[PDB]
Amino acid sequence: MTELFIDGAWVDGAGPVFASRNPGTNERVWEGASASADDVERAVASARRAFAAWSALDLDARCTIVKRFAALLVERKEALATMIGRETGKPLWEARTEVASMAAKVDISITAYHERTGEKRAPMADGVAVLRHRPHGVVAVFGPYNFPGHLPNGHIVPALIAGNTVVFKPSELAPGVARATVEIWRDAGLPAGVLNLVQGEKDTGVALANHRQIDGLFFTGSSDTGTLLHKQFGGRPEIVLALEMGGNNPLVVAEVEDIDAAVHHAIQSAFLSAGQRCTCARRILVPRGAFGDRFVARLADVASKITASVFDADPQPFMGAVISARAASRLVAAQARLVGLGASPIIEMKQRDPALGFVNAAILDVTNVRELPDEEHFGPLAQIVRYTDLDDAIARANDTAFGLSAGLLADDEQAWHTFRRAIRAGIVNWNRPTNGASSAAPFGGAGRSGNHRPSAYYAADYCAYPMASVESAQLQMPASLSPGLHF
Amino acid sequence: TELFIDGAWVDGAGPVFASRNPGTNERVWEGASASADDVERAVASARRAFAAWSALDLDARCTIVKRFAALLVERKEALATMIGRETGKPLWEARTEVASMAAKVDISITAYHERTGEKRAPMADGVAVLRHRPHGVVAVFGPYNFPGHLPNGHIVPALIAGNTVVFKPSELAPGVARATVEIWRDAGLPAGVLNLVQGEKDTGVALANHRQIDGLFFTGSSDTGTLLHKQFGGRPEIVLALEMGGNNPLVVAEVEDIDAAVHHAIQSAFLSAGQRCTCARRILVPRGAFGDRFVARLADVASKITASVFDADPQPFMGAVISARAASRLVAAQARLVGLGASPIIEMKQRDPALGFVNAAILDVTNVRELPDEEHFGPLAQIVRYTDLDDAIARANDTAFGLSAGLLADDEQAWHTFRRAIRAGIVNWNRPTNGASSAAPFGGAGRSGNHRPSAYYAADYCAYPMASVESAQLQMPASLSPGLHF
Ligand SMILES: [Ca+2]
Ligand SMILES: [Ca+2]
Ligand SMILES: [Cl-]
Ligand SMILES: [Cl-]
Repeated sequence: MTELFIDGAWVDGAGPVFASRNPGTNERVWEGASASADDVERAVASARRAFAAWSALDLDARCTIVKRFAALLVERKEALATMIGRETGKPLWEARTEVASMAAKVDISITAYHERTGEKRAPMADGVAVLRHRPHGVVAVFGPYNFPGHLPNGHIVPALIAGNTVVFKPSELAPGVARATVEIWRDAGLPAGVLNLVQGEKDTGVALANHRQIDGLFFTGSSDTGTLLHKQFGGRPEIVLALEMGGNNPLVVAEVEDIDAAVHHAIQSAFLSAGQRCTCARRILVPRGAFGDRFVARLADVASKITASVFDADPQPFMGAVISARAASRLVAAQARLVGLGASPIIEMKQRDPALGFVNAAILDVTNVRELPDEEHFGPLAQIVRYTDLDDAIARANDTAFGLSAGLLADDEQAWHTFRRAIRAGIVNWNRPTNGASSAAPFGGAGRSGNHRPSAYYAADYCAYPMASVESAQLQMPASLSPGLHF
Repeated sequence: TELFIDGAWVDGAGPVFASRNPGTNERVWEGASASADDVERAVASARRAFAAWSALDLDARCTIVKRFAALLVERKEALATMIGRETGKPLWEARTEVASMAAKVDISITAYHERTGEKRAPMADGVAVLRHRPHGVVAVFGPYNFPGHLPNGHIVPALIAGNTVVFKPSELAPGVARATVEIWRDAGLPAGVLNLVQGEKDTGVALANHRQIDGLFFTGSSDTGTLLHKQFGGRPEIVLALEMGGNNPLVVAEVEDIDAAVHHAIQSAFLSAGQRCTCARRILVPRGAFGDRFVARLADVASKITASVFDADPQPFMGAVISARAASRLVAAQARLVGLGASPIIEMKQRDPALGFVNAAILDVTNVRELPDEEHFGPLAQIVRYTDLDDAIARANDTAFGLSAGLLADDEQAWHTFRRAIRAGIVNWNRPTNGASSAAPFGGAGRSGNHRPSAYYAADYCAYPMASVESAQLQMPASLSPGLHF
């Protein structure tokens, strides 16, 4: 079928055909022609044409549309959740929560727009000071596979509210989800050209990123890809880049009474979404000694009972297959590399079937690795690091160029204050999973995890620029003139 | 001893340089610059001081910056005098630059609380907490046009947030920077929190290439800022704030009060001898009788503008430009444009080849087929004659820059059309283009910035948000996610 959405219509792409496969069954989910360079040109040209009339609308007219989109997401939740499940492996129970996050994004983004990029007037001596915020123009949005609905929506909704038009390039691993999402935008009444969908693989991505008529590029993906993008835009400060990248996130465990609650939060942190959330814990730092040993044993016990199954299994699994058979193979390979370097498995990762994305929830003790690779997380291979005192835990925690999330499990509030003041990261929790977050707070990694353009609540900030005016309805001479002015 | 490192004045190891009053050519400041090793020591000192400074109570940091503001007001005449001597700026105007430096403080405190404050709110599983953290050591590169106010616009908010600073001033305004740093010292800034590396190109390169700075906050030309941007490509982890120049249009439309329009045009084009970042480079004036009368009145008044030494009695409207070389460069730019078919209305001359004095000049560029899109640096105002408001708007927007713009027009409808279409960060109606509220964001679009607006929004690049969910009581949830077995 027609798979590109350009200028208000589904059109056929000119580029090579590709497919997505359900990592749990290997059944094809989506298959279609990609967007060639010319298709991308048409998509951008369409966004550019539509921008004048979209940005010229009243704010409330744009808001009415995004709110309609939210209401349709709720109505069509099960179907969209099912597509996310089928295509990416994410369990149906979790997929539903992603859709709920997509809908909830709208009202939060309207509130953020008014808070961060609103409109204000104040008297001043020679007029009225007026602050407005204006959209940049055409923005490219690059989507990921881990939250193929929620994370692109976190760029798209604030971008649209502000009055930008959009060219959306979804991950090649979640084109079906993107199609289903664009369908709902269309039914919500979004005008022709305001959102354009270019499905594709690396060539489609490269063509969009290299286009000279885009005003911004909002990216969610790996630090390696994000960094290359950043390099590619060096010397073009006029393009706004928002790069939301990955991490090497630490979870520090210290003395707690409720050891099972700590284990629970560590399990959520390491293995929710099969370890594929940007904020998942890659390193779990646990003290040497008797308490630390009890924690590891209890963590291994519960983790060994983690069920990994097809997305619509009954009973529902905690996690699904990772995004692909290829990713599962890379994780196993990553474990073998670390074992090469002296790591010792607690729960060894195995890929159940080379054709599928199933790998078990795994725990690798990396304490004896001399120079621990500082590498981005992409699956449920938890690294245990044994430490001495809290100061040692903190130094280890911070031993990374990344800085997305971090957490502390501890009853001692004083350990929290020490930890939180020393740790360098954008999302930092106490006695919660590292993947816990307020939907109404900013979300931005430090170091290589970002480019100081936090998203979520602060997405507004990169979706519009301030335009400050002094307005004087009456033109008037000043009563007294600067020296040297003779009228 | 002209470098300020770890709370003391120390000798630089780099080559000696000097600043000169562009009005008389008399030397104003002279001293040894900071070598690569000197810059290393300054950064190390800022790094040493960071932990105790960031850990200090916000109220204690604010006390010190408010004392700085109070001392600026106390010592206004001396600091204004140094700005005037060194850069040519008339004393009357230099006084106002010091006033803006002082006003920056209370506004930056308010901005910190509003944009980078602290919030707490209930959540199902604990308390959502929003804090903001400083980056660490930040390099600040100063310009010559506002050699006190524009660096202060980075330094004040950076310090409030808890960053430490290494300040590299324009080599054309080292004395102003020394005088400012002496006031910071008297304000009680702790040792190492602010460090001063005076110098020329090599000093600036060593600081910008330092791998242990966390941010670089720059005010200067688009050419230099863009080269810095390129230098950081591939290093997204470093916060760059680039406040660059413009090719700012002022559109004139039908007004009854032609003299007021001319006044605002004069202020826009010639205040600070055209060297404000927000000064009008192009004045767009309609064809026809009204526009002809405006141009005639503009030329009549502009012809009587006086440029003189900073301390002249009577005071001049404007001074020399920053250097004899910059003066020479403006007259050459005029000749280039005349070669492309421009015609002088008031021709620019350089008074004396050893001095920075040029007159307030007006050049008709309407006949230039391909008008160069270049960043402004002096009092050479370009007249462009247009047809209707849509044509003025198209021409106004015909630039890769986007710092300021203005409309002079009685009709509110013309304003509505104008402001909805113009692409710029500072856009005024019936005011000079260098009109600004001190309490508003200040950031240019296109090549005029990198979407890190300063002034009120400087707070945003001086601290990063850290968002937390805190549950002081650790607990299992109500019901477990599926597939969890305890
Ligand atoms: Ca680091
Ligand atoms: Ca432009
Ligand atoms: Cl803190
Ligand atoms: Cl507007």
